[PDB]
Amino acid sequence: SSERTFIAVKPDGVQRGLVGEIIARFERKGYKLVALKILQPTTEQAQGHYKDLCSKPFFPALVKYFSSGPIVCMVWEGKNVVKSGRVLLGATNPADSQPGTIRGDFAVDVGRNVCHGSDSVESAEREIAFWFKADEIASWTSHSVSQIYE
Amino acid sequence: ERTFIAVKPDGVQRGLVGEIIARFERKGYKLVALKILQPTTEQAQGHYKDLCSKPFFPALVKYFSSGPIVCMVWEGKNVVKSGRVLLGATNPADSQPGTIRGDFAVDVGRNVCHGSDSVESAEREIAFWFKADEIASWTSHSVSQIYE
Amino acid sequence: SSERTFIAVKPDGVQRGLVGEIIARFERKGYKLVALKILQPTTEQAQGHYKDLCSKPFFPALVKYFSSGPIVCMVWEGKNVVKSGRVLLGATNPADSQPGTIRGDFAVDVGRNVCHGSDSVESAEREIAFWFKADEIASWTSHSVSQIYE
Amino acid sequence: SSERTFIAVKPDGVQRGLVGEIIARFERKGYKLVALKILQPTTEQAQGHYKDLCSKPFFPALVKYFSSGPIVCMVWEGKNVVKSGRVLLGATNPADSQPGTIRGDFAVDVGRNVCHGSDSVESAEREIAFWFKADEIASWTSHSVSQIYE
Amino acid sequence: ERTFIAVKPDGVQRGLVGEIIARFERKGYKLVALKILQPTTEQAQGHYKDLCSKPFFPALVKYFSSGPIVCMVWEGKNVVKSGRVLLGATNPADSQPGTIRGDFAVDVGRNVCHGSDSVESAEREIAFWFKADEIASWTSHSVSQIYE
Ligand SMILES: Nc1ncnc2c1ncn2[C@@H]1O[C@H](COP(=O)(O)O)[C@@H](O)[C@H]1O
Ligand SMILES: Nc1ncnc2c1ncn2[C@@H]1O[C@H](COP(=O)(O)O)[C@@H](O)[C@H]1O
Ligand SMILES: Nc1ncnc2c1ncn2[C@@H]1O[C@H](COP(=O)(O)O)[C@@H](O)[C@H]1O
Ligand SMILES: Nc1ncnc2c1ncn2[C@@H]1O[C@H](COP(=O)(O)O)[C@@H](O)[C@H]1O
Ligand SMILES: Nc1ncnc2c1ncn2[C@@H]1O[C@H](COP(=O)(O)O)[C@@H](O)[C@H]1O
Repeated sequence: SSERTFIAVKPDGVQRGLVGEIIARFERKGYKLVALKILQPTTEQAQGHYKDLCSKPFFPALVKYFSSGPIVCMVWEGKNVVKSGRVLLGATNPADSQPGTIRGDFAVDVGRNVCHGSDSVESAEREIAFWFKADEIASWTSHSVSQIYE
Repeated sequence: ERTFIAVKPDGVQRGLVGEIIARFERKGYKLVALKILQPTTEQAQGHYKDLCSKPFFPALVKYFSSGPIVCMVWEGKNVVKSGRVLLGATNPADSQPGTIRGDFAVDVGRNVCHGSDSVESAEREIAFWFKADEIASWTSHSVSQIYE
Repeated sequence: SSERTFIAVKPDGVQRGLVGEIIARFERKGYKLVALKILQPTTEQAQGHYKDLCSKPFFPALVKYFSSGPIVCMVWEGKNVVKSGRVLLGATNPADSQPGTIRGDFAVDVGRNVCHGSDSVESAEREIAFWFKADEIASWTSHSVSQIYE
Repeated sequence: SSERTFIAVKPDGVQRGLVGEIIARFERKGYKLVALKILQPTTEQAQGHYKDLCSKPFFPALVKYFSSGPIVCMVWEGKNVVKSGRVLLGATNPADSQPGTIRGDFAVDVGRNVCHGSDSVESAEREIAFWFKADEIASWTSHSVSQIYE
Repeated sequence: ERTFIAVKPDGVQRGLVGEIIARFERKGYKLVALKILQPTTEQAQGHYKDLCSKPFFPALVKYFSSGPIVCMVWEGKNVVKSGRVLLGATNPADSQPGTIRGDFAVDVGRNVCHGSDSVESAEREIAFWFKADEIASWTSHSVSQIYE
């Protein structure tokens, strides 16, 4: 329940006006917003974010797109956020995603797949650590914590 | 790629035209043809040519012709496959919440909407329903946010 | 009572994927769809429709705007649809528009004001004669009439 | 003009899961997110922000409240965002608020009134300077600007 | 304060119950009682006491007893006045979008829902429709988020 995950609205998501929608679905799922900001990534911020993918053929086109406009970074906290965050976002390739998920409802191409979520806790610690200073992460208690968790 | 999508008479009656169009809009697809009309007997029959041997066929044809449908064409990369996924499984009883039939329907006989099963059936229903006259050619300002 | 009105989502409304949102609003209200099409207006159509105001300084830009891409035209039928239709759209200038109306929720610029409604009965017969083949207007009965009207 | 406004989800807004809904209304309206932040104000930030109200009797409860947990600060850019942002939000006192506005749909008590928007372009510049480093402010062009502004 | 809200027979037929309940929840008010019954004629007459003078009175009474309604009772500071602001003007033609009658209704004879005029009318409508032990006593875990 101390578990955190990192979520990003990619440039296509911000451009397309989906930021509110993505945040509302995490809110209503019962997860806690703990960090939040908007920036345009430099390409080195890009390369470092996608380290897991540096060896892939699509890596430069991805780094090029990710660094091309403002993204919104966010940190979410809760029992199982990482796994659920990924469930909420739907398959990485939209073509595989079910209606009801972010990509399922909103995306068509894996190059414009709207949003990003850490694939594991560990990646999450890394991506949280990479984008936010520890001074940037608020610490609070949801008044509904006990309506949501046992 | 293009697909034919229709809201059947039960969907028009139940005020779901706007909802189904919003989900195609919000998915990134591009609307290109549009109209509302009560099909004749003939039009129903001819529309469903591929199910003439089925036993539910005449109930089907009479139902499709009892009121307005709304026909549409949507244009996009994979619209046909993706249009069917949006609508949900044909028999609502197998449809997942999140889909049109999943949120909105109970009975395969009142399953709210129709979508072309393949590109060949798509080009045929489009041409069955629309004159070239009526199909708009335009470029969405958002193409580069949706496709690579 | 009557009565029919003409609604068009204009090129900015069509580009911003607001077509369904507008239709749903007239549906939830209880009104009846009777005609529907998507077309790019020719410059001459635009002028025919904005005819009453050929002598406006803004008219040439309107005309140019209104025919720069596809609009969605509609006909709605029911007691007091003309007035009640203008109410759903909100005031012509989006700055005077209350939230909850179409323009209130979606527009900023008169001139990029998302949608048009007939200003009166007379105007609605003029607009519906203009844009629609009268032998292509559905006539059907809503299974819910006695739920919507006394 | 293109003006900027500062909007702030207060602590009750955050606790009630209303951050997404609010952001989404500014998006659908056509305005542009330019800075975003989640932090718990200090007792000193709270006075700073509400400085021109220090004399009113509720100020101490206000200030305590405002600093009782996290807020979400934002900056929005667009022609009229200040006038419009107040309109979207609704009367400061929710009892005077109309359904359709944030306070109208969501709030009951002026002391728990969900969110805050600059009362003027003058005050927006004070609020924006106060909460955001000028480099916390993205600079970017929406792909839709021509659809929203004529 | 408490008020009485009823979704009328047109509101129920048209599936607006949830919509209506959700608008009260999101505002912050606390649901305290709830039932579906078809009103008897006597019950309709009784509820509509004050309006016995009106030429529309027999229509209303026939109508309000023609199907099930949904009765509710809501609690919170200022619910009586705010309940009615959420409903919209009594005549939908005067209603603004954003309100229940503004978004959903066209005709005053089918104005979807009812809310109490005043605290005395609410206290009256609540004893008429509800027995005292149909009325739950609880405390929202959010009471502090809504009231100072
Ligand atoms: N052009 C492309 N071809 C194939 N896969 C891609 C392409 N662009 C991006 N990807 C995917 O982008 C994902 C990167 O993580 P995420 O930020 O979750 O989208 C990878 O898992 C890739 O499969
Ligand atoms: N009464 C029925 N019993 C069984 N299947 C039906 C019945 N009515 C319609 N169908 C189905 O209707 C579908 C036709 O395509 P669509 O235009 O999507 O409805 C077929 O896949 C049939 O299985
Ligand atoms: N540049 C402009 N300046 C002022 N008013 C405009 C401008 N462009 C369009 N309009 C308005 O557009 C309206 C036309 O109505 P509609 O069919 O609803 O778009 C008129 O009432 C004008 O006031
Ligand atoms: N207890 C209270 N009584 C009256 N007004 C209040 C009270 N608490 C807060 N306010 C209002 O809070 C407003 C502050 O502006 P805003 O940041 O827009 O909420 C003031 O104008 C006051 O009207
Ligand atoms: N001509 C009419 N036909 C039916 N109902 C009417 C008519 N004129 C007014 N009403 C209203 O029907 C309403 C029903 O009350 P309410 O509980 O607010 O729905 C009354 O408040 C009357 O004002």
